[PDB]
Amino acid sequence: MKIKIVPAVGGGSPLELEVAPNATVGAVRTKVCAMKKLPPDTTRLTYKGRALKDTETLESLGVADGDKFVLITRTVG
Repeated sequence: MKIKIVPAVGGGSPLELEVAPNATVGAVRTKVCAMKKLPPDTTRLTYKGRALKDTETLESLGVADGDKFVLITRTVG
């Protein structure tokens, strides 16, 4: 049960963390964002070319061990 999220911070670096996609989208996105110390207010997540959030679980859409999610962050303030 491992997931790899690569932040799109202009040449950013991928980070490995332990999260469950069968729990909540916002929970996972917030967990990875915090680990990288990024702005949660202006942050999005894309999986399989699709944006999830209220979906809660990802198993219904197809959960896999060792998947990869894309983390985006905008510059604001």
